[PDB]
Amino acid sequence: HHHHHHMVHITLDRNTANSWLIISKDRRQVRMGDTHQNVSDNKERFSNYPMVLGAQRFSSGKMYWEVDVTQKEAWDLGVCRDSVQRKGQFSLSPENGFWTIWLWQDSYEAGTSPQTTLHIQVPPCQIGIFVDYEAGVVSFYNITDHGSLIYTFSECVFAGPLRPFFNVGFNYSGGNAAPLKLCPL
Ligand SMILES: O=C1CN(Cc2ccccc2)CC(=O)N1
Repeated sequence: HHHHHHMVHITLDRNTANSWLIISKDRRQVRMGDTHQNVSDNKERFSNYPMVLGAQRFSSGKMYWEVDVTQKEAWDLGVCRDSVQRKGQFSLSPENGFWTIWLWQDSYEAGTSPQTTLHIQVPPCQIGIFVDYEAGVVSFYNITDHGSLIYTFSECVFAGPLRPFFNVGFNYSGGNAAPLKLCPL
């Protein structure tokens, strides 16, 4: 791909984070904490899952960023509407305002409803995410495999401002403690 020149500097929004997440000082890394991280509750925080939003809101244009997923067993990545549900149980789907892919139990899937199997020969250590607002496109790229395409959501109905979306996943196994990191431009 040749989307690198639309690179944007993403930072994480503390206020949206599940209360167990630890966001680095530079707001570029996030990981699962051992316990509750001693923050007050608020209506923005994702309550049920280890999720956080980027601070940036996009309503036009083309945007690109990259995320490091090295040594994780489980995670979700993509974009979502600013108005997505924060509290309780929900599925990641375009009907609920999410355009995402994930790793879970040694398989990669796109967050369609129902979910779509992805075909990845080279497990990625870094993921590229491209959003074309006007075109209604969200695409995912395997940076470890020379930028190969993972998945394209087309005919997207964003229906609002978009925010970068992250889920570090649970760490029931003791093998998923590693952070998500926003990679430098
Ligand atoms: O990885 C974990 C975290 N988990 C707490 C938790 C629940 C809901 C949302 C965020 C955090 C408990 C557990 O058993 N392991």
